[PDB]
Amino acid sequence: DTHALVQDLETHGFDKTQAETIVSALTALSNVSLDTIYKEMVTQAQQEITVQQLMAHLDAIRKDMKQLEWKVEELLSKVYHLENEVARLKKLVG
Amino acid sequence: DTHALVQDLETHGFDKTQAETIVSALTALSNVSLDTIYKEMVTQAQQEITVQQLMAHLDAIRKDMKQLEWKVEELLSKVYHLENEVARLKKLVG
Amino acid sequence: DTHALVQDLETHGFDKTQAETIVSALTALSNVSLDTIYKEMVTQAQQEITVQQLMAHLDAIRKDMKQLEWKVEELLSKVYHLENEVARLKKLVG
Repeated sequence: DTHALVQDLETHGFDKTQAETIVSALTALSNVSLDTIYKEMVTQAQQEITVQQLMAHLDAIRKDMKQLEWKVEELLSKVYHLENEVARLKKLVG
Repeated sequence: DTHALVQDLETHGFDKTQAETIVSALTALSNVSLDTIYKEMVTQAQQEITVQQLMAHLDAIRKDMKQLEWKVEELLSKVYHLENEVARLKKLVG
Repeated sequence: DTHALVQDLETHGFDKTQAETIVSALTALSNVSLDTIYKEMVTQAQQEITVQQLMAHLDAIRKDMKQLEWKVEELLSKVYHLENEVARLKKLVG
Protein backbone atom coordinates (compact mmCIF):
# COMPACT_ATOMS: atom_id res chain seq x y z
CA ASP A 1 0.00 0.00 0.00
CA THR A 2 0.78 3.64 -0.69
CA HIS A 3 1.40 5.26 2.73
CA ALA A 4 4.26 3.13 4.16
CA LEU A 5 6.04 3.36 0.78
CA VAL A 6 5.74 7.16 0.38
CA GLN A 7 6.49 7.43 4.13
CA ASP A 8 9.70 5.41 3.64
CA LEU A 9 11.03 7.45 0.69
CA GLU A 10 10.40 10.84 2.35
CA THR A 11 12.32 9.77 5.46
CA HIS A 12 15.27 8.55 3.31
CA GLY A 13 16.17 11.68 1.36
CA PHE A 14 13.11 12.48 -0.78
CA ASP A 15 10.46 15.21 -0.93
CA LYS A 16 6.72 14.86 -0.58
CA THR A 17 6.36 15.35 -4.35
CA GLN A 18 9.30 13.14 -5.32
CA ALA A 19 8.07 10.26 -3.12
CA GLU A 20 4.45 10.48 -4.33
CA THR A 21 5.34 10.75 -8.04
CA ILE A 22 7.75 7.80 -7.75
CA VAL A 23 4.98 5.78 -6.07
CA SER A 24 2.49 7.01 -8.70
CA ALA A 25 4.83 5.60 -11.37
CA LEU A 26 5.23 2.22 -9.56
CA THR A 27 1.44 1.91 -9.23
CA ALA A 28 0.98 2.91 -12.90
CA LEU A 29 3.22 0.12 -14.26
CA SER A 30 2.07 -2.44 -11.70
CA ASN A 31 -1.59 -1.89 -12.66
CA VAL A 32 -1.14 -1.95 -16.45
CA SER A 33 1.04 -5.07 -16.13
CA LEU A 34 -1.45 -6.90 -13.91
CA ASP A 35 -4.25 -5.87 -16.23
CA THR A 36 -2.30 -7.35 -19.20
CA ILE A 37 -1.58 -10.53 -17.30
CA TYR A 38 -5.17 -11.06 -16.12
CA LYS A 39 -6.33 -10.74 -19.74
CA GLU A 40 -3.74 -12.96 -21.38
CA MET A 41 -3.36 -15.71 -18.79
CA VAL A 42 -5.73 -18.22 -17.20
CA THR A 43 -7.09 -17.30 -13.82
CA GLN A 44 -7.60 -19.91 -11.12
CA ALA A 45 -11.34 -19.04 -11.22
CA GLN A 46 -11.51 -19.85 -14.92
CA GLN A 47 -9.55 -23.06 -14.32
CA GLU A 48 -11.89 -24.20 -11.53
CA ILE A 49 -14.89 -23.79 -13.80
CA THR A 50 -13.22 -25.69 -16.71
CA VAL A 51 -12.18 -28.52 -14.39
CA GLN A 52 -15.67 -28.82 -12.95
CA GLN A 53 -17.09 -29.00 -16.43
CA LEU A 54 -14.65 -31.75 -17.48
CA MET A 55 -15.47 -33.67 -14.21
CA ALA A 56 -19.16 -33.29 -15.08
CA HIS A 57 -18.50 -34.93 -18.47
CA LEU A 58 -16.56 -37.75 -16.77
CA ASP A 59 -19.37 -38.26 -14.26
CA ALA A 60 -21.98 -38.50 -17.01
CA ILE A 61 -19.92 -41.16 -18.82
CA ARG A 62 -19.40 -43.15 -15.57
CA LYS A 63 -23.13 -43.01 -15.02
CA ASP A 64 -23.91 -44.33 -18.46
CA MET A 65 -21.41 -47.12 -18.07
CA LYS A 66 -23.04 -48.24 -14.80
CA GLN A 67 -26.45 -48.33 -16.42
CA LEU A 68 -25.16 -50.30 -19.39
CA GLU A 69 -23.49 -52.74 -17.00
CA TRP A 70 -26.77 -53.24 -15.21
CA LYS A 71 -28.57 -53.77 -18.51
CA VAL A 72 -25.98 -56.42 -19.57
CA GLU A 73 -26.46 -58.24 -16.25
CA GLU A 74 -30.19 -58.36 -16.87
CA LEU A 75 -29.64 -59.67 -20.39
CA LEU A 76 -27.30 -62.33 -18.96
CA SER A 77 -29.97 -63.54 -16.55
CA LYS A 78 -32.53 -63.75 -19.25
CA VAL A 79 -30.05 -65.68 -21.47
CA TYR A 80 -29.48 -68.06 -18.59
CA HIS A 81 -33.20 -68.73 -18.21
CA LEU A 82 -33.54 -69.33 -21.97
CA GLU A 83 -30.56 -71.70 -21.93
CA ASN A 84 -32.37 -73.75 -19.30
CA GLU A 85 -35.64 -73.72 -21.25
CA VAL A 86 -33.90 -74.65 -24.48
CA ALA A 87 -31.95 -77.48 -22.75
CA ARG A 88 -35.27 -78.76 -21.40
CA LEU A 89 -36.91 -78.57 -24.81
CA LYS A 90 -34.05 -80.47 -26.44
CA LYS A 91 -34.56 -83.27 -23.93
CA LEU A 92 -38.32 -83.54 -24.58
CA VAL A 93 -37.87 -83.70 -28.38
CA GLY A 94 -34.56 -85.61 -28.15
CA ASP B 1 4.97 4.71 -22.03
CA THR B 2 8.50 5.91 -21.10
CA HIS B 3 7.91 9.57 -22.04
CA ALA B 4 4.96 10.51 -19.79
CA LEU B 5 6.72 8.82 -16.85
CA VAL B 6 10.11 10.53 -17.32
CA GLN B 7 8.17 13.74 -18.14
CA ASP B 8 6.30 13.44 -14.83
CA LEU B 9 9.40 12.91 -12.65
CA GLU B 10 11.38 15.80 -14.19
CA THR B 11 8.50 18.21 -13.55
CA HIS B 12 8.23 17.03 -9.91
CA GLY B 13 11.73 17.67 -8.61
CA PHE B 14 14.04 15.41 -10.64
CA ASP B 15 16.76 15.84 -13.27
CA LYS B 16 16.82 14.47 -16.79
CA THR B 17 19.36 11.85 -15.65
CA GLN B 18 17.63 11.01 -12.38
CA ALA B 19 14.23 10.55 -14.09
CA GLU B 20 15.62 8.41 -16.93
CA THR B 21 17.71 6.15 -14.67
CA ILE B 22 14.76 5.64 -12.33
CA VAL B 23 12.59 4.73 -15.31
CA SER B 24 15.40 2.53 -16.67
CA ALA B 25 15.28 0.60 -13.38
CA LEU B 26 11.44 0.27 -13.44
CA THR B 27 11.59 -1.02 -17.01
CA ALA B 28 14.40 -3.43 -16.14
CA LEU B 29 12.44 -5.11 -13.33
CA SER B 30 9.07 -4.92 -15.13
CA ASN B 31 10.55 -6.68 -18.19
CA VAL B 32 12.35 -9.48 -16.39
CA SER B 33 9.33 -10.09 -14.12
CA LEU B 34 6.90 -10.17 -17.09
CA ASP B 35 9.22 -12.39 -19.01
CA THR B 36 9.30 -14.82 -16.05
CA ILE B 37 5.49 -14.72 -15.75
CA TYR B 38 4.80 -15.20 -19.45
CA LYS B 39 7.09 -18.30 -19.34
CA GLU B 40 5.90 -19.83 -16.08
CA MET B 41 2.15 -19.27 -16.50
CA VAL B 42 -0.42 -20.72 -18.84
CA THR B 43 -1.72 -18.50 -21.63
CA GLN B 44 -5.27 -18.71 -22.95
CA ALA B 45 -3.95 -20.09 -26.26
CA GLN B 46 -2.13 -22.91 -24.40
CA GLN B 47 -5.24 -23.58 -22.30
CA GLU B 48 -7.42 -23.83 -25.35
CA ILE B 49 -5.14 -26.49 -26.88
CA THR B 50 -5.08 -28.53 -23.71
CA VAL B 51 -8.83 -28.27 -23.24
CA GLN B 52 -9.52 -29.28 -26.81
CA GLN B 53 -7.31 -32.35 -26.36
CA LEU B 54 -9.17 -33.33 -23.21
CA MET B 55 -12.48 -32.84 -25.01
CA ALA B 56 -11.23 -35.00 -27.85
CA HIS B 57 -10.43 -37.78 -25.37
CA LEU B 58 -13.86 -37.43 -23.77
CA ASP B 59 -15.51 -37.52 -27.20
CA ALA B 60 -13.72 -40.68 -28.17
CA ILE B 61 -14.80 -42.40 -24.97
CA ARG B 62 -18.41 -41.21 -25.51
CA LYS B 63 -18.28 -42.52 -29.02
CA ASP B 64 -17.04 -45.94 -27.79
CA MET B 65 -19.83 -45.90 -25.16
CA LYS B 66 -22.46 -45.25 -27.82
CA GLN B 67 -21.20 -48.09 -30.01
CA LEU B 68 -21.24 -50.47 -27.05
CA GLU B 69 -24.77 -49.34 -26.19
CA TRP B 70 -25.82 -50.04 -29.75
CA LYS B 71 -24.27 -53.44 -29.66
CA VAL B 72 -26.14 -54.26 -26.39
CA GLU B 73 -29.40 -53.06 -27.95
CA GLU B 74 -28.86 -55.46 -30.83
CA LEU B 75 -28.23 -58.25 -28.35
CA LEU B 76 -31.41 -57.21 -26.51
CA SER B 77 -33.51 -57.49 -29.64
CA LYS B 78 -32.07 -60.91 -30.34
CA VAL B 79 -32.76 -62.09 -26.78
CA TYR B 80 -36.38 -60.80 -27.05
CA HIS B 81 -36.86 -62.58 -30.28
CA LEU B 82 -35.50 -65.85 -28.81
CA GLU B 83 -37.86 -65.45 -25.81
CA ASN B 84 -40.78 -65.29 -28.20
CA GLU B 85 -39.50 -68.19 -30.32
CA VAL B 86 -38.94 -70.35 -27.21
CA ALA B 87 -42.45 -69.52 -25.91
CA ARG B 88 -43.79 -70.58 -29.29
CA LEU B 89 -41.78 -73.81 -29.27
CA LYS B 90 -42.99 -74.71 -25.77
CA LYS B 91 -46.54 -74.35 -27.06
CA LEU B 92 -45.95 -76.66 -30.08
CA VAL B 93 -44.33 -79.43 -28.03
CA GLY B 94 -47.35 -79.12 -25.68
CA ASP C 1 20.14 -8.17 -9.32
CA THR C 2 20.01 -5.53 -6.52
CA HIS C 3 23.66 -4.50 -6.86
CA ALA C 4 23.90 -3.39 -10.53
CA LEU C 5 20.63 -1.43 -10.07
CA VAL C 6 21.70 0.40 -6.83
CA GLN C 7 25.14 0.81 -8.40
CA ASP C 8 23.60 2.47 -11.48
CA LEU C 9 21.47 4.96 -9.52
CA GLU C 10 24.31 6.08 -7.22
CA THR C 11 26.53 6.84 -10.21
CA HIS C 12 23.72 8.86 -11.86
CA GLY C 13 22.94 11.46 -9.24
CA PHE C 14 21.68 9.53 -6.21
CA ASP C 15 22.91 8.75 -2.68
CA LYS C 16 23.55 5.36 -1.13
CA THR C 17 20.29 5.70 0.87
CA GLN C 18 18.23 7.14 -2.01
CA ALA C 19 19.33 4.36 -4.41
CA GLU C 20 18.74 1.56 -1.90
CA THR C 21 15.31 2.87 -0.79
CA ILE C 22 14.22 3.28 -4.41
CA VAL C 23 15.32 -0.30 -5.11
CA SER C 24 13.64 -1.42 -1.86
CA ALA C 25 10.39 0.11 -3.21
CA LEU C 26 10.77 -1.59 -6.64
CA THR C 27 11.35 -4.93 -4.92
CA ALA C 28 8.38 -4.32 -2.58
CA LEU C 29 5.86 -3.80 -5.41
CA SER C 30 7.42 -6.46 -7.65
CA ASN C 31 7.11 -9.07 -4.88
CA VAL C 32 3.52 -8.27 -3.84
CA SER C 33 2.47 -8.21 -7.50
CA LEU C 34 4.13 -11.54 -8.26
CA ASP C 35 2.67 -13.01 -5.11
CA THR C 36 -0.83 -11.86 -6.25
CA ILE C 37 -0.24 -13.26 -9.71
CA TYR C 38 1.06 -16.65 -8.51
CA LYS C 39 -2.10 -16.99 -6.36
CA GLU C 40 -4.62 -15.79 -8.90
CA MET C 41 -3.23 -17.45 -12.11
CA VAL C 42 -2.45 -21.00 -13.28
CA THR C 43 1.22 -21.99 -13.51
CA GLN C 44 2.47 -24.58 -16.03
CA ALA C 45 3.39 -26.82 -13.06
CA GLN C 46 -0.15 -26.63 -11.70
CA GLN C 47 -1.56 -27.29 -15.09
CA GLU C 48 0.52 -30.46 -15.56
CA ILE C 49 -0.71 -31.86 -12.26
CA THR C 50 -4.35 -31.10 -13.03
CA VAL C 51 -4.05 -32.62 -16.48
CA GLN C 52 -2.43 -35.78 -15.06
CA GLN C 53 -5.29 -36.10 -12.54
CA LEU C 54 -7.90 -35.76 -15.26
CA MET C 55 -5.99 -38.30 -17.43
CA ALA C 56 -6.00 -40.69 -14.43
CA HIS C 57 -9.80 -40.41 -14.30
CA LEU C 58 -10.03 -40.95 -18.06
CA ASP C 59 -7.75 -44.01 -17.81
CA ALA C 60 -9.91 -45.48 -15.02
CA ILE C 61 -13.00 -45.05 -17.19
CA ARG C 62 -11.21 -46.62 -20.21
CA LYS C 63 -10.19 -49.54 -17.98
CA ASP C 64 -13.80 -50.07 -16.79
CA MET C 65 -14.87 -49.77 -20.40
CA LYS C 66 -12.64 -52.75 -21.37
CA GLN C 67 -14.15 -54.91 -18.59
CA LEU C 68 -17.72 -54.01 -19.72
CA GLU C 69 -16.67 -54.81 -23.34
CA TRP C 70 -15.54 -58.20 -22.19
CA LYS C 71 -18.82 -58.79 -20.49
CA VAL C 72 -20.75 -57.83 -23.68
CA GLU C 73 -18.59 -60.29 -25.68
CA GLU C 74 -19.55 -63.06 -23.24
CA LEU C 75 -23.24 -62.15 -23.64
CA LEU C 76 -22.88 -62.05 -27.41
CA SER C 77 -21.40 -65.59 -27.49
CA LYS C 78 -24.16 -66.92 -25.38
CA VAL C 79 -26.86 -65.21 -27.48
CA TYR C 80 -25.29 -66.56 -30.72
CA HIS C 81 -25.17 -70.04 -29.36
CA LEU C 82 -28.85 -69.87 -28.29
CA GLU C 83 -29.78 -68.59 -31.74
CA ASN C 84 -28.20 -71.69 -33.25
CA GLU C 85 -29.75 -74.09 -30.77
CA VAL C 86 -33.17 -72.54 -31.32
CA ALA C 87 -32.84 -72.59 -35.13
CA ARG C 88 -32.05 -76.27 -34.85
CA LEU C 89 -35.01 -76.91 -32.51
CA LYS C 90 -37.42 -75.20 -34.84
CA LYS C 91 -36.37 -77.59 -37.63
CA LEU C 92 -36.79 -80.69 -35.51
CA VAL C 93 -40.33 -79.73 -34.41
CA GLY C 94 -41.15 -77.87 -37.71
